[PDB]
Amino acid sequence: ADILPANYVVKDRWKVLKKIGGGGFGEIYEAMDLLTRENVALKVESAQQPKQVLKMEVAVLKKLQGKDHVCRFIGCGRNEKFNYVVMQLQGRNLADLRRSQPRGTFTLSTTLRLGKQILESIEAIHSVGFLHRDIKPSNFAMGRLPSTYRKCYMLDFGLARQYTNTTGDVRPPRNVAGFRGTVRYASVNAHKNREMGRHDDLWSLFYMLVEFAVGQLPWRKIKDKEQVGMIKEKYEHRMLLKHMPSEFHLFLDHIASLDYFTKPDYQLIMSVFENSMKERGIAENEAFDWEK
Ligand SMILES: COC(=O)c1cc(Nc2ncnc3[nH]ccc23)ccc1Br
Repeated sequence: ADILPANYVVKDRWKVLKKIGGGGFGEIYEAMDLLTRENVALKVESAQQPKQVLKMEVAVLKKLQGKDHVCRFIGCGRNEKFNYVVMQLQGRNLADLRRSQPRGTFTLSTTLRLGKQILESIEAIHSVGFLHRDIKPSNFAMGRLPSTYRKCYMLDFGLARQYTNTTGDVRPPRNVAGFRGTVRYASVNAHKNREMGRHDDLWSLFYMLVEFAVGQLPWRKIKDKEQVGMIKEKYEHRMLLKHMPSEFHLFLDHIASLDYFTKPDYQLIMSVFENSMKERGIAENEAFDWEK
């Protein structure tokens, strides 16, 4: 059963309309804001749940206000039954949009333009001293307004972790860290139980764009964490570039050379996407595949 029934009113302000998803770490609802009249997104987690992600969600979301590709923060609170975060509601997510494609693939035009936007998201979260650690298509969605439908947003921050400390320096990595995020888009370092860094969020971006353009990843059907890790360790990553723009070699070589300590060259990755667009006559004003 759902944590919240339909028509439930959170803090005499947010009326639950329907459940829109969730799964692991909690549930997400569409709610009507009775004070603003705006349809909002409401994230709730049981107060008797062992892992409490919503405190992190709020901290990162607050830090990212003013930045592009982030939901506006509406409110938050906690009671004896559940914890909640209220934020700007968006349109369809990228995993849903990709699955709705005829061949489950996007065009290089959509792939490259989403890549630019997701990369700007990653750069922004890293700029406030946090790692995302759960970069996947279902964590990104297009806007639902006429002024936002072409903009891509980073939806969740539950598995995020501060990599900087109080003084603005990079904190020492732990000798071991428990696996965080999706199994499909996790880097080989995450599979090895190593402390995740900025480069690991760029590995997830790399895998996601290959899946966008090709429609699948070699380890698509394998659910076992260890088995996927062995495939990724053994798999010659150059093979993933077979149907990708040629500048993607530069992207793969860059991330493969990084570690926890080294700041990524975000501009190098951006130039890969920009050159892959200009060399194909791809315009920034083009329509996305779902608009076709
Ligand atoms: C893992 O994420 C999902 O599966 C999922 C997430 C959302 N999340 C959102 N959907 C729409 N607007 C949102 N704002 C903040 C979060 C959010 C909605 C539906 C699914 Br189906």
